[PDB]
Amino acid sequence: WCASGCRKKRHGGCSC
Repeated sequence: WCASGCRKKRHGGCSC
């Protein structure tokens, strides 16, 4: 789960 339903990444962050 990421902010604003963003996409997860290998680094662990979220892509928006």
